[PDB]
Amino acid sequence: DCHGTICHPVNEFCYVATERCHPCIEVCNNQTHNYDAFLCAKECSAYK
Repeated sequence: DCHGTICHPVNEFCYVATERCHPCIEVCNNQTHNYDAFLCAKECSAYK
C-alpha cells in the first residue's frame, strides 16, 4: 500500500489505484471532479 508510505490519518488516504496518498477532502466533497461516495465512506469518513 503506497509503497509503505503512511499518509496523514485524517487529511489523506492511501489510494491504491495510484499507490499514492490522496486528499480526503477531494473524494468527499461532492462539488469536486474526483468525488467518490464509496471511497469517501470507506477511506475517509470515520477519521474526521
